[PDB]
Amino acid sequence: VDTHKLADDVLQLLDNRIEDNYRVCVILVGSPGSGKSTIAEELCQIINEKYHTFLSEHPNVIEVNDRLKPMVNLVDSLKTLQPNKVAEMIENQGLFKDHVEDVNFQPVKYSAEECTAVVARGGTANAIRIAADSINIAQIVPMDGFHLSRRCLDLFKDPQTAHKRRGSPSTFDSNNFLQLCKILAKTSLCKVSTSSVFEKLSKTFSQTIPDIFVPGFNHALKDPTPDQYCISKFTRIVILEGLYLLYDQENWKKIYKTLADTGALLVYKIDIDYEATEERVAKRHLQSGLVTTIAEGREKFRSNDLLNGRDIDNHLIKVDNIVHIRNDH
Ligand SMILES: [Hg+2]
Ligand SMILES: [Hg+2]
Ligand SMILES: [Hg+2]
Ligand SMILES: [Hg+2]
Repeated sequence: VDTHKLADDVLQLLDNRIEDNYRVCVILVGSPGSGKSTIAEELCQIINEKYHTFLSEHPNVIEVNDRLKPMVNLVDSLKTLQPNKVAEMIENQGLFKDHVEDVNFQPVKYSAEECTAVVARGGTANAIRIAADSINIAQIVPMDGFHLSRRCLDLFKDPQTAHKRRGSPSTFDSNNFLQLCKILAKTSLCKVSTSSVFEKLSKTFSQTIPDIFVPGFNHALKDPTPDQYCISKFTRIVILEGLYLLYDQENWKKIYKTLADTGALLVYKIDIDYEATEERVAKRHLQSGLVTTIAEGREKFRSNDLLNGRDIDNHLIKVDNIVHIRNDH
């Protein structure tokens, strides 16, 4: 895949929607070992570098507007987790014991300067937080930070599974990820003599957009960690990468439409080279200690449809704007 070409297409859409959308979103889907993480990172870096180069010769072009307007209310539609219930959750290690597997549990908010926390069935571990060369216009949102915590998985009606199948669609707080998408769509659909996309974006930043903090995944602690990625008023391009962003079940299915309805979405799905990916994933399992030999790793890859990508393909939502890309080496 030509990442510079991707960057060009992203900038083209942002420019086309400059007066209609505050930010553009990019969905990048791929099975384990497809390279979605790295592609997202490179795409992001390329865009920010181009912007920094632009600022070099347009030093004071940045302007923040809407100085006399109120902050966009992102979670007014959510019910407030009353103080008593907040304490209970915290007392219960930041979890909602009776809703860990409830995909219909609606996200709730509460005051955590003022900071608003938004949590769903995964509890505080997957909380989204909203506040009130240095300037980057692109940010990535890995789906990994929404992985349910290990302690959360211990509450599953069947603890044995969940852990054994950690990484399946049901082991992520899809409720809160969808909520992040609704928040992003709301910030995108806010009221927003040159042809330069960077010039246009530089003059249209808005003071009404709050900082949004999203969880990340700590590969060392084997659990999600708070505020690893910040999406601020300066973020005009959000690159979301993950396994289930185009999955046709439960809350995942609502992701595409939620972001597609902004009219500012680019969608990419990685088509893998089976052999190379099989080897890549087998090696990860070996390095991670999950298996004792590469052969055992290859076997797990072949027999687990969550690993070989068969599940993602079988459940790919039927839409006409998914651009399939290759990431061969
Ligand atoms: Hg995996
Ligand atoms: Hg759980
Ligand atoms: Hg808005
Ligand atoms: Hg920030």
